Amino acid sequence: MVKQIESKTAFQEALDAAGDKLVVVDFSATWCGPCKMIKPFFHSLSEKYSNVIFLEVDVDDCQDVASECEVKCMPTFQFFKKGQKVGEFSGANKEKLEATINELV
Amino acid sequence: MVKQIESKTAFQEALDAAGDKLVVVDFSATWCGPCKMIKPFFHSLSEKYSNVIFLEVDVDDCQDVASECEVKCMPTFQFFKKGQKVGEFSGANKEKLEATINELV
Repeated sequence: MVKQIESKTAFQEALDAAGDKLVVVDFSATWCGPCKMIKPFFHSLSEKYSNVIFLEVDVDDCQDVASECEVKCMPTFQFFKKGQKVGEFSGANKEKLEATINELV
Repeated sequence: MVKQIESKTAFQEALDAAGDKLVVVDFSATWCGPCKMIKPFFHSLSEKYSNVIFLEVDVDDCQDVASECEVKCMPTFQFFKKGQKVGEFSGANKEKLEATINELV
């Protein structure tokens, strides 16, 4: 379902264990009200799509991974296929989230 | 110079002590590399303009004030005149920062 990332090691290895699957990462934070509003739809998507991997990084716990991926706005969704970043956008837009997933799967 | 805000009380009272002056607030965070890149220009502006008040809120310490002002991206600058928010933008753009200050002074 949604995998909670708590280190750079786990981020790196999960992208390595994903194989050829799409990985969608949600960069969220506690003070972000839109990030709270979209957490249930984010979790529903992981159950709807079994062949996509869904990760969550709270920028406050993983400030290193947050600076590396150059997160600007809350929430940000970055999309990875074989360790290459293939997409990214900011904002809690549910249609575009699922729309981009269906584009990169 | 740049006043460090560490509570909702200090945010509220500084906007109250500003009187009729412009207050520019910098919503920053530790993991934000652009927020680091623009901190010296932010501090230079407080010395250049003695008749404007310059505040800094780190969103990680003041998560309440951060949710209330509905901060989305790092950094955000919100502009206040007599407690009314008169402007806001996101991004570490130095010309627009100073350009908006000269517009609302």
